[PDB]
Amino acid sequence: SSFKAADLQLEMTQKPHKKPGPGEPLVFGKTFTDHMLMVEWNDKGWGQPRIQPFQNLTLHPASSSLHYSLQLFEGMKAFKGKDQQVRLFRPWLNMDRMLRSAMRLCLPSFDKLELLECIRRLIEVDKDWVPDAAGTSLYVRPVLIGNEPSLGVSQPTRALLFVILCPVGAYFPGGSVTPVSLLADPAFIRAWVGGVGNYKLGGNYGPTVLVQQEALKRGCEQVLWLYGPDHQLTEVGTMNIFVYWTHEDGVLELVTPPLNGVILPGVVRQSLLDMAQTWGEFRVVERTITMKQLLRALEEGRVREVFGSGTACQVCPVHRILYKDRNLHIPTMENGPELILRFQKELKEIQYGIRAHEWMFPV
Amino acid sequence: SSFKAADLQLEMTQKPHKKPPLVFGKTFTDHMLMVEWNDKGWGQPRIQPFQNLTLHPASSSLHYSLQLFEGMKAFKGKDQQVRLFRPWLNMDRMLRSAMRLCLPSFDKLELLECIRRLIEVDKDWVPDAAGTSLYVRPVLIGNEPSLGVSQPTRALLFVILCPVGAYFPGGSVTPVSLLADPAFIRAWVGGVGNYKLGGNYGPTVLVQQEALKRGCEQVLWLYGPDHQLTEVGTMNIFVYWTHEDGVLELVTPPLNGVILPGVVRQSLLDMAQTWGEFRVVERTITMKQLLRALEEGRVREVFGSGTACQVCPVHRILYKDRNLHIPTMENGPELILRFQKELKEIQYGIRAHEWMFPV
Ligand SMILES: Cc1c(C(=O)Nc2ccccc2CC(=O)O)sc2nc[nH]c(=O)c12
Ligand SMILES: Cc1c(C(=O)Nc2ccccc2CC(=O)O)sc2nc[nH]c(=O)c12
Ligand SMILES: *Cc1c(COP(=O)(O)O)cnc(C)c1O
Ligand SMILES: *Cc1c(COP(=O)(O)O)cnc(C)c1O
Ligand SMILES: [Cl-]
Ligand SMILES: [Cl-]
Ligand SMILES: [Cl-]
Ligand SMILES: [Cl-]
Repeated sequence: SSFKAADLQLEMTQKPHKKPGPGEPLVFGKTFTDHMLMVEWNDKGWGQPRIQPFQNLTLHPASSSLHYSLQLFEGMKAFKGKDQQVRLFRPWLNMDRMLRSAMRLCLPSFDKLELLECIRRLIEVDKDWVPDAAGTSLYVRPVLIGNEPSLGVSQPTRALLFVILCPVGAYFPGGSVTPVSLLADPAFIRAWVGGVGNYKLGGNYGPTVLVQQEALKRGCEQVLWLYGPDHQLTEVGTMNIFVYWTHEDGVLELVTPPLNGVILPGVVRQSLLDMAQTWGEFRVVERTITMKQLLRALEEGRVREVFGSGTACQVCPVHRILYKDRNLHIPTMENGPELILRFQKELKEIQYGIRAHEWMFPV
Repeated sequence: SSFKAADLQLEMTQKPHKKPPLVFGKTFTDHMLMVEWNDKGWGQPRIQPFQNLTLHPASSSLHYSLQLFEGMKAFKGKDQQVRLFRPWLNMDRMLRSAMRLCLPSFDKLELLECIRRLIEVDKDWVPDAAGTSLYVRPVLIGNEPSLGVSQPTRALLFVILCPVGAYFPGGSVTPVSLLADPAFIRAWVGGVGNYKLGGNYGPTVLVQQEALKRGCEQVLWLYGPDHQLTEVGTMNIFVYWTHEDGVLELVTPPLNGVILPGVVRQSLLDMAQTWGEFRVVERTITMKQLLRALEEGRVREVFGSGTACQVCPVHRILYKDRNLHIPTMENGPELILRFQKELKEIQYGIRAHEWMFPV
């Protein structure tokens, strides 16, 4: 059985460090809060969870986390409203995803609600680290790793679950959408049907570093991940992809690829579908999108906006795709971008507690 | 640039562990190699007592799988002399893996010499009973304390050693049965299956469990709509058969992106080519080709190759819920035994060979 929040052990720090100031620009992900969550698993089950001072991990050099990538992570944001209340965005969905990732790598199960409560308690302890300036947030990074001291390629009998926290400044410095250019080269494949691209596993990210460098060398900012003989658009970098257009049947539509194995089921992605479906103003579908369809829609002036979704920026416009040595101008910014702006506005209102919503989990 | 073996620092253990049954991969020797890389380049390499790693919780090795490894064996002959099998090839492969993950390059011969010195320090750990060896596990990991999905500015290269028992205890070769289900995919063209990266292995644990549930020891990894045979577990696959053109041949899949280029694999090709007794070819092999050849009695032996076992016969493949009998063992298995014997004689120093690197 799972670790329990009722069993939480707490150790407050004695060497708190300076919090970064809002005036200094932060590169993402290098500054951490004072405490962390740690829980250890062995064949007899989970130990008691603990909130402890941020500190190093001590791992056996044969730890399967480091040899066979028995590792997975999550990523979600907590937001502090003007009322000073801290709230997590739809964290239940992150817990569901984390558990699915754990089962895929034969890592131990845990109770999703017990972990969520332990994370709440951690953020509570480090509440002062949650910034409240516009467009700022606290990024929460749960990790589960195998930790068997053995070179056998096997299900581990030991594991570690920890959570660390990282305050974040504004993704769009200035407070306004900045479009990105994408390299679409079918030679690079992020994930395959039957593979593990639909789980947030460490192994899906390391191989992308070189491909992202290649995008930069070709004058693009991010990678448009193509899949199959028909060059399906799957994801943009570490963002889910959305296209807002009049479809071939003449109907105004928001489409994003379906969860058929090569798509990471984004929490923001699900939220944009939920939100747009609720409005009931245009068709909202999950369907494959091909480069042939995009090329045709662009030539016929049917595309309004293309954008990525994710925790990192919420919604990110795309203005250009480099495909088969040709630049495709995507007219997103010449169309408002109305839908992008609307999503950003309504997400912000929910996230910073301007309007109450069941999507927000209060800390 | 590179760390230099000339700068190697040695610190001997003050708490030596009692030496050695042996389940693979759980027993380690007294010392390890460690080298750190940061913005000032590579530090000096050190041999230190076996000990835990201390890693920042944001270390990119644990979040984005910036990790790769190697595996090679040292063997102790009757002359008590220890020798590594074709280690230059492992160094070449390690460097290819490092470049693929944007990890720092190093000089292959400098690493090789540091590894030689490590094994030398722990030489009494190398067993000398029949079929036994010392397994050498170099690892290179990213070590940036950042959640950015980026090329690291810090890294760690370490090497640990395991004594290993006989793969076929008692000497008799025993075949493996395979589950062949196209639902499972190990790697894809445009992926990273041809590098020895940690990320390729974690995902196979659940698949292997499913094979065992279906009463099979290992996974036959199929690829493409034509069900190309790619690998057997973590072994390269060979088929010894009379081909459709009437010619007796040894075939293994080509290095087209989904095949990890094994050192033993390359060695079997080299050895068979040297014999000049039958055709040796790298060619795609499909399940339909295999089924036809089996129906027509053209298959002699099917086997996997790898550092773990050198060679391992296959006698059964479960495909589309049907058991395919592979007549490997009924055929000796003559070729498998021949490869096994020659490799053994080379590895334990019974016959001189440039493939062996003395420690
Ligand atoms: C969260 C985040 C970044 C990131 O790399 N995230 C990430 C990491 C691994 C896999 C997927 C993702 C995608 C995701 O968080 O949406 S870069 C970044 N820049 C500014 N502000 C942010 O909040 C931020
Ligand atoms: C080396 C080894 C094993 C292993 O799992 N190795 C391995 C690990 C990760 C990727 C590929 C491989 C394949 C390879 O070493 O040939 S299991 C095993 N059992 C008995 N004796 C051994 O020497 C042995
Ligand atoms: C994390 C991630 C996303 C976005 O998921 P959110 O839950 O919306 O932050 C999209 N694609 C990939 C490949 C990812 O790793
Ligand atoms: C390590 C490995 C092999 C065998 O390589 P050798 O260098 O012969 O030990 C084969 N296939 C895969 C997938 C591997 O990881
Ligand atoms: Cl899914
Ligand atoms: Cl060689
Ligand atoms: Cl190759
Ligand atoms: Cl062996």
